[PDB]
Amino acid sequence: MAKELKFAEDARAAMLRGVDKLADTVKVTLGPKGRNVVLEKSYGSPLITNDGVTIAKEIELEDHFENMGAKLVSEVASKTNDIAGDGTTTATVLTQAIVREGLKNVTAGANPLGIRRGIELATKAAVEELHNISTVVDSKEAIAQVAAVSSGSDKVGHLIADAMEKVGNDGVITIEESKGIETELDVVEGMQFDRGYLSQYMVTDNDKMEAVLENPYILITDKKISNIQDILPLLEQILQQSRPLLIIADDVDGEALPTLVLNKIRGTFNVVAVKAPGFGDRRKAMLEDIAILTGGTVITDDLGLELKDVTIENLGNASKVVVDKDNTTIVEGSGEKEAIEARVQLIKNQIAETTSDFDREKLQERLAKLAGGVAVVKVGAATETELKELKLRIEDALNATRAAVEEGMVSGGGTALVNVISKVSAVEAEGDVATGIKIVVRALEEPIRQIAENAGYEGSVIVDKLKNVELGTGFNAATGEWVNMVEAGIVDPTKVTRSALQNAASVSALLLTTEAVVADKPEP
Amino acid sequence: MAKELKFAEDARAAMLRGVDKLADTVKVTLGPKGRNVVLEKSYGSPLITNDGVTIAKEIELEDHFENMGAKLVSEVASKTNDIAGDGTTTATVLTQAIVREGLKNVTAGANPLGIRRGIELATKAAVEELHNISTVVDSKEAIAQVAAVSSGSDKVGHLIADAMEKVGNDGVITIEESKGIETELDVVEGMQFDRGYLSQYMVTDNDKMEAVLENPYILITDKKISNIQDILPLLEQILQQSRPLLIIADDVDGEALPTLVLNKIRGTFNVVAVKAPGFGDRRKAMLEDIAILTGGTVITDDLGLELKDVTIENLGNASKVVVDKDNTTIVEGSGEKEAIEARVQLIKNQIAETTSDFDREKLQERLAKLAGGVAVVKVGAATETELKELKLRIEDALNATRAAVEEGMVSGGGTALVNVISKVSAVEAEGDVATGIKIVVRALEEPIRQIAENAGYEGSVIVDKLKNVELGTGFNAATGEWVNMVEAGIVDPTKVTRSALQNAASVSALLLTTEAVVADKPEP
Amino acid sequence: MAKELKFAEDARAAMLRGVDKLADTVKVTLGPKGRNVVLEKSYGSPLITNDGVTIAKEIELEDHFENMGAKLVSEVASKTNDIAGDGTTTATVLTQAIVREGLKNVTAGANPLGIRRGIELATKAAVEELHNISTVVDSKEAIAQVAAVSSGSDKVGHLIADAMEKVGNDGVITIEESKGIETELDVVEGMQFDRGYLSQYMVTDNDKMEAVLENPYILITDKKISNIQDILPLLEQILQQSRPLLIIADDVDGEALPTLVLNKIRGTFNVVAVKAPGFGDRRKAMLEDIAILTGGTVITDDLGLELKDVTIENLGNASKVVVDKDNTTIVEGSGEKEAIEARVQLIKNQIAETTSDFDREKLQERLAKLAGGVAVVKVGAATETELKELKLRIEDALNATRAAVEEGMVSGGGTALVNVISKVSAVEAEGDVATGIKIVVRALEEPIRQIAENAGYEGSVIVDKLKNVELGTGFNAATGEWVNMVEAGIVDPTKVTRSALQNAASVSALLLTTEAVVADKPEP
Repeated sequence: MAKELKFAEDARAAMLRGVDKLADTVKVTLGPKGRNVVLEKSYGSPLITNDGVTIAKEIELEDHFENMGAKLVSEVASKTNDIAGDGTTTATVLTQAIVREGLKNVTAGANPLGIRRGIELATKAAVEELHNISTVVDSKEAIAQVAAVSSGSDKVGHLIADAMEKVGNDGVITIEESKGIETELDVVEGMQFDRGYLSQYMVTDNDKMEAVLENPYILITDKKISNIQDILPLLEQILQQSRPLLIIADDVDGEALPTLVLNKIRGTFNVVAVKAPGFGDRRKAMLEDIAILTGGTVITDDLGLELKDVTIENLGNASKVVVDKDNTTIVEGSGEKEAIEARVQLIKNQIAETTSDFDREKLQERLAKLAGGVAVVKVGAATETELKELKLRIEDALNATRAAVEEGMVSGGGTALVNVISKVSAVEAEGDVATGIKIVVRALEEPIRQIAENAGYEGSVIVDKLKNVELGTGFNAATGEWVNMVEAGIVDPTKVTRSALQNAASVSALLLTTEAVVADKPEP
Repeated sequence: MAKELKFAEDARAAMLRGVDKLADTVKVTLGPKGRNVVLEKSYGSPLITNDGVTIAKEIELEDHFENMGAKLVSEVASKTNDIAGDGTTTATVLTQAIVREGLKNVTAGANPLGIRRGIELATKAAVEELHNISTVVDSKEAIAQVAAVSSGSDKVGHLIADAMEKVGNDGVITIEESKGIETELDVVEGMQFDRGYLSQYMVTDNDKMEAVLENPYILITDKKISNIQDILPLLEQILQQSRPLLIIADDVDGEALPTLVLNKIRGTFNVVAVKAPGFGDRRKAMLEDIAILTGGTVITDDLGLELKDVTIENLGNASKVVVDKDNTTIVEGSGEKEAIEARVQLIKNQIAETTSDFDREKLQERLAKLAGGVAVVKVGAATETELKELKLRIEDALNATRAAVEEGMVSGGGTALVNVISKVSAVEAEGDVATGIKIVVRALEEPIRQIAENAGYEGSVIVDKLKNVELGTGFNAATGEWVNMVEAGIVDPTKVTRSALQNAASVSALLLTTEAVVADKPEP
Repeated sequence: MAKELKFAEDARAAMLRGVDKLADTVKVTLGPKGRNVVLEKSYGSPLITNDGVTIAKEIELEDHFENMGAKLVSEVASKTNDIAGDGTTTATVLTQAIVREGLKNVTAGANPLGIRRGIELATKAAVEELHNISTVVDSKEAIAQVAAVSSGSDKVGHLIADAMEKVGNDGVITIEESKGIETELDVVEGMQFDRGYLSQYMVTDNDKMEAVLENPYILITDKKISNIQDILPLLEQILQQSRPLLIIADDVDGEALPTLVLNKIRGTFNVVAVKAPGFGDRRKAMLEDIAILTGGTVITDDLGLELKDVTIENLGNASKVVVDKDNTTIVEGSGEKEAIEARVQLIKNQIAETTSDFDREKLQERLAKLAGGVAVVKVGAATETELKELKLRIEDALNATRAAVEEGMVSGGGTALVNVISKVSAVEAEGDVATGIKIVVRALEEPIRQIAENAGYEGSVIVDKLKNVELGTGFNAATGEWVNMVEAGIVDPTKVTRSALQNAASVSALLLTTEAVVADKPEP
């Protein structure tokens, strides 16, 4: 339909207006003393919240180009909200500041390519400095402490520590609702592999986006399922059994996939299909591993098994299966322990025999995935409200604990961002590169200044005082006192800050170089 | 509907406005330092890209005459984007420049026929000069290097070199996804002939526009298939076998073609029908060759075989068949090797016996197609993302390698275009012919000047300096340094540049002679 | 619905505005150096062409009166485009000039009836002069030369010459596509009669408007077919045979005609019904002749044959049947040669015996149709594109050859039109008759002046110089040199020019006498 071709600064002017609208709507919630924002709802009472990501999601502007800006910044925050729950806001603030100042500089010449180069150099230096100064969190006590912060109650610290120790750093930890009143930790045989659902229609938990199956049947095959006729007898058998079905195949497409989607939507079948992990000869390796764990059989042409000949017996079984957008987790497979042990010993022998470091690494991955098991946290509480609150509290606690385990811990409240200003200013450059360096140097003060302003303190005073205090001492927005953030517990994961900075810098660089904007004309 | 007939100059003014809008949207992406353009999408996040052809495709203007200009220039770029991926942009820039300056000159008299004559003469001289100065690429090492540039990784160079040698210059090379982690080259018995699909509805790969069939049945016949009843028993047999079907007939039309199209759309039948290559007595020659290669039988009235009497046995078989818009490729035919060898020997005897150079050439074409085989590149990589990236990287690398093989290699970055300015200026003409010669001379500087401007350098300075430096030395837009393009690897295929220039000149000549524009009046 | 009655001059003013719009859109393509015009299309790329008839067909104006003038002039061009392909444009230019100058003269008095009388007298004198000065084309060598001009390649000249000698001047010549690479001429037994199809729905070749049947069944009967039930058994028999059916009857109407039209549209039956040539006892004469030539039997009440009793055996057969809007052609009838010879001898005896010159002429027509046969030109070429181009080239070459054979050859490029100016000016008249004579004298210069202007030369200078040069020497628009058009090959058929002049004069006379225009009021 009719386009609204626009070039030069006016396109960028509209881009900036949209980004400014979104930033003014979002940034007011930044910091512990953030203020609350009211969002409209079609039905029921309106929702009042200070959660940044929800507000950013709800934003949609009438002006097409401002809508472009809003959607762009929202997609930036999308890459970051996955870890923790605060990295989806700092990125927006940094993007707004960088875009505004860069546009102002570009208006007066200042070849945009030099600005982008300087921004990239400053961001790289800042990331290097952040990885330089950090409290490495690797001790068991520190890991338990981080599991005991955020919400983390107190027991979650020890629970996460023990589960982590039992399954390792990369071991799978699962959270369940115990029917009792006590929260318990269990380690069972399970499999998680990086294969999400083929479609969102078969998601069981819309809020968690995850697909949850309880005591499901598991279909294991290396073949491609493009025809629904190949599985109709098995579908009828499972419908007779009235149990959920998990499908692990090379690919499910064609007419079978829409048919299964329609059946799931209508509730006829509680079926989930995911792609088979691994490729080539490797795929059959952990296909056989899954078959051993679940007690099922891999349906492959090598064994002479056909899809139409698959019965209930050949299907794998497990207590619970969780499928997210990218990974599928199996809990308490029904296969024999001795067979799993024999497979583990075979993989160990292969590792001791293989000479390729790549093949050894793949076999080690299979061995660790098979032998580490799955940590199960059966949360128990007196009331369903208490159980749900504890579940939510444990979820983000585990996420933050893992994030701290991988990268580390740094000063919270944006203090880390200012602490790296000196190193960025130390970067040597000339011309537009130096201009972009100064741009980033100025913009890096935005989070702390905004947090100070939201609490009513003067931002500039806070920035100036922070630039002249000892490293590790920042500003406590809650109390207005200058204390040790590490001692005061105002700590943020290194990964969150660095990811927000990287995303904001990259997207600001992309936007600053935009020259022509193509958008649909509003319909009269 | 109602028309809005418009004549004289302001019609050309509207055409120029449309072309200017399209060029201002496209040309900003020209060159290595091209800037990004944002395109709106109906669903999902907007796409940001610097790919010229996609942006040109997405452009649609509300003004009918400006829409006319946009569609014209887009159809021009259509004839050029087939080879490489950059010739679809320079053509637009040259077209805009020529049209603008020619319109300005025509406004002051300057009989347009003389302008068209001068433009054609200048373009012919420029093409001759481009064919004159060129680094001929025929050595195996140079071919491997050209296959090792663009993306070309490094292994693709040797892989393309070896397949290029094994199948010859015109030999068919195919790219496949190996299930393993290594990319391998294979030469098998195959057949590619210039016969595309009869319709776009049975296209299996929409992105590649190609029709892909895996282990399909092949129907070989010289008869015309206008009735679906003639093939219903065979259709039912193949549906029972649930395999793809390839139809090679003189012509499939009437009611059978829409029926097959509907069946393919509904997914009932994976059938593709193409015309039989060759005509007269010749057609049966490669028909029999295809039957021998695939193990099938040609259904012809000479042999007493009827379409309704065709069984599964008489059908040809192959591992894979690829059908593009214009050609159909057969991979790993199931016919006997000895029969193919006997056919090859028969064709060789015919060649040694035939006295007509035309008939000898046709027999040589058949012999080369039968004996050269098909090069199969089974791409292997660790991940599907890696496999797809490698596949895409190999595709354009092969295309550019072939383009360099046929024509040659010249200086990239538009340096070749400036290098031929002197020869064009040396062409003698008078009056409007000389005016058109000057028009082309002035316009030939547009690509390099635009590239310099996109990188922030002054275009006029770069043009003037380039006109006075030694041949083979140009401007590196990436670094801003005057180096050897051949040594620095800034090289472009001769075919791309010459095709872009020819298309731009022809279309500009057609547009400059326009006198009256008939357009659909907008509905109030 | 509602009318918008308008009288007096503004009605004529709108007539003139519409005619001027159409003329300004068309005339720019006149002459060898014509400029191109852009036409909109609903789907696909817009079509750019300089073909006048297509552009005139595509024009449709919003103003009801201007659409009035456009439709009128288009219907004028309709009567002229049949012969050659250029007479559809000169007529429009002449009409525009005459209408404009006549309207201006009528505005100042000048009783329109006198203007019409003067226009008719001038046109009659011009036609007489054109028939006076002309190069009569009757020699075989000249006929071959004219067959060797236009496109005419070179072989088409001799081919058309030999076919024309073999079949005579009025003999039927047919063009076919040979499966080989060589074009061949064949003379076979055939039949063409002035009876077109009963409706356009059974037209097989939409582009050529002709109905083409290959090896069809021929129904020959003198009865009137108004009931579809009379032919249902034969229809079922032919459907079993799956062959085309040709129906030759007195008249096909009632319910049978819509039923056959629906069957042909649905593709159930490839049936074409045409009226029987001749009337009274004469109709049965060439009905029996067709039966003899095709081997069929005439279904008539005299023989006691009923329509429901017609079998496949009684149907005539031929290799090919071509049915245009006005004539039906039969190729290679299956009847016995001896029976045809006996019929020919009977007709010759009747001719030698008949005493009525009218009856003798009719019998001679039958004899010539039976004995002259049909020339078949089997065009052969290497590629289908070459075959189609050669077919199109032969078509117009044959048309122009016939046109020159009947009338003759005169100077092309409008030189003949100026060459007759003196004779028209020599016509004596007074008052408005003399005014119309001057009108035609002035308007006759329009084509040459327009052609000169399109090539950039001053029209008035060309006209003045042409009026003072020797007869037979005109202006070559391609080169701008005054050469002998006959020697230079710039020759146009006499029939085309005279027909264009007659049509333009007649329609201009009709329009100049208009006083009231009733038009449909635009819907608000």
